[PDB]
Amino acid sequence: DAMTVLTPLTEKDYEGLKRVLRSLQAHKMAWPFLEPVDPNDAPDYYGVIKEPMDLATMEERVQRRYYEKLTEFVADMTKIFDNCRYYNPSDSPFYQCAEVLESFFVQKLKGFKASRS
Ligand SMILES: Cn1ncc(Nc2ccc(CN)cc2)c(Cl)c1=O
Ligand SMILES: [Ca+2]
Repeated sequence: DAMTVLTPLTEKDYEGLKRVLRSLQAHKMAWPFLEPVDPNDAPDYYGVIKEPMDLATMEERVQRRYYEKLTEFVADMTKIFDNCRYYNPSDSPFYQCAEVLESFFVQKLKGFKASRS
């Protein structure tokens, strides 16, 4: 909505962002996304995926107050899942993790936006 696009993230907001990030990191199906993709696990991953992203990179950015608006936090998180569904076929375990964990992220994001008032 309006707040998501326009309102700068505060320290109070960042407590909520850390909580969302921690809940995804704790999720059983987040295991493929905790750390940057290992090129030795994924042939030509870094020649195919132009903007890699992972939850540890996101954790560093949250710690550093990298994000000015919620939209940018959402865009990084969306990269994790969109990258995975582009690189992997739809029957891959990685792809299935992206489906589950994105739906979880959307639930938690909705709770974050509601409590932002
Ligand atoms: C193509 N590809 N390859 C790997 C991967 N995640 C991952 C993370 C940790 C381990 C254990 N080292 C193994 C796999 C993802 Cl998400 C992906 O899209
Ligand atoms: Ca995308």
